[PDB]
Amino acid sequence: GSSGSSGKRKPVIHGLEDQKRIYTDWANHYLAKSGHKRLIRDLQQDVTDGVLLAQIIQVVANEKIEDINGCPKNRSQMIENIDACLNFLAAKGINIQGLSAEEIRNGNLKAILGLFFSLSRYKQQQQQP
Repeated sequence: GSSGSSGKRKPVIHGLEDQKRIYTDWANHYLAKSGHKRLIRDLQQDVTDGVLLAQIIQVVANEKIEDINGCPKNRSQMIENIDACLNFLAAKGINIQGLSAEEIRNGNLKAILGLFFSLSRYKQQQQQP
């Protein structure tokens, strides 16, 4: 459950744990908009298979990733998923260096956060005539 309205804006910090949310909403938007009932409950558990993760990228980016397993079963299979997303983003001009598909699969905040921290960038600053 995520809220979204136009109220008062004040200076406040969003610790690592706090960020996990901010991003969740940023993504969920791309999911719901595309008629996606299901939502992102645990950002750390929303990018462990790469499935739900790509469901957003392919949207915000408006592209399809054929390098996506689709149905992860093995501990490694899931990797390919997240991996494909990382390589797909890099080509778009998103700095992925430093991340680690493995870390993301485990649910390491520091990781997941880093992903949604760079991804959003790609979109931001997008003004075409």
